[PDB]
Amino acid sequence: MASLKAKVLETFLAKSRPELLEYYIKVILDYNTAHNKVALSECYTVASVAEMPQNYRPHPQRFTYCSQVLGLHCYKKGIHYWEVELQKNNFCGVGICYGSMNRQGPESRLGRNSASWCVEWFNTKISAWHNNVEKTLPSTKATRVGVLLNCDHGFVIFFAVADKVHLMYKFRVDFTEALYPAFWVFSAGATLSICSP
Ligand SMILES: *CC(=O)N1CCCN(C(=O)c2ccc(-c3ccccc3)c(C)c2)CC1
Repeated sequence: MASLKAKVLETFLAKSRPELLEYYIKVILDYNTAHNKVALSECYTVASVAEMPQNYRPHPQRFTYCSQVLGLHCYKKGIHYWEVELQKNNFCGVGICYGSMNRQGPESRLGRNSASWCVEWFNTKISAWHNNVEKTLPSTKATRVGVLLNCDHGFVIFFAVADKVHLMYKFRVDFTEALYPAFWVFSAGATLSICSP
């Protein structure tokens, strides 16, 4: 149903922030996945860089190579929106990934494998990543990203969220398994906050 999928994508690309909030889902960070450099706070809604490594209990799902963390729930059907506040001028990333993504080694890095899609702030520049292919984006003064995941018609949209929403990047994928919200923090004081609007 290519025509219907294209129309739906066009509709969501043009939605305002109030309209995106109609698809809001509450995302919670999953302690079992957090790398030891990722500190969690505020009832698991805030991820920040720990200056010293923590000593989290071993778990097969825990990231051991990249300082990343996933949401608690995955999505295989429906439409989902969530927003992440970021501290400005930091190395960090917001994305989505399949549960089957590796949790160990360089293959676990968001956007550097076939199983994940993200936008990333890296050396004050903004890029979109999937399958180890980088796309440079124009800078934004927004300190908030909105992720619109449409499982039913196969796309994810990353919005820069300010007084209005602006497109950062989108991907069309016929997703093959459920998706987790995914997060990367690296620079000192980098912080990703799942907002409650
Ligand atoms: C994916 C991840 O978080 N890792 C842990 C951190 C180090 N690492 C890197 O691959 C990595 C090396 C160098 C930089 C960097 C720092 C400052 C300027 C430019 C690049 C980064 C951001 C990551 C292994 C995996």
